[PDB]
Amino acid sequence: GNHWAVGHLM
Repeated sequence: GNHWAVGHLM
């Protein structure tokens, strides 16, 4: 449910 940038970016 969370985003992607949260791990793919920051």
